[PDB]
Amino acid sequence: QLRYEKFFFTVKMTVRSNRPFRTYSDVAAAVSHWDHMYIGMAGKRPFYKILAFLGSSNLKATPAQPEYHAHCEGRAYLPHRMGKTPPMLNVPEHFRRPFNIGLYKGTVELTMTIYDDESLEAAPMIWDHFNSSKFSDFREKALMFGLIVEKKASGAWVLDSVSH
Repeated sequence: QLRYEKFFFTVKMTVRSNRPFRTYSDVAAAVSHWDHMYIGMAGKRPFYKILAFLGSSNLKATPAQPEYHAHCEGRAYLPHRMGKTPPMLNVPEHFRRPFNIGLYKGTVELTMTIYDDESLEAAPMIWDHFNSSKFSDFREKALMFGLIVEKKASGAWVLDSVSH
């Protein structure tokens, strides 16, 4: 049941916090609120989770109240075992929710797009966009977003399933 979904993706993220996050763990805890009362395309949720995770890894504090931004775009393959994925249309969805994780509270705003790519031309593995994927603990970080990843034979991470 192992598959490789090829897709185009765009993720625009803005995180607003009362104070600067001290660790990536804080950033992940906040960004993972993006799909609280989720009403987006069910079939796309696993992928959006990945994109939110990716965006969170590339958030940068706006030059010179703290605000963070990330914008990531491209094509990639995703190895997973969630079964055949329903067709994915190029229809942008928006997710704007609040978060309160202790010392930090604010909001996360994500506009994402993901739709099937048939280009059949060389496309990198989504995981390769994650610098943190080169370590075994990438597992723990992915789980912060409700993602269960595992590395099969010959390395390479595979999205086994969503935790919920």
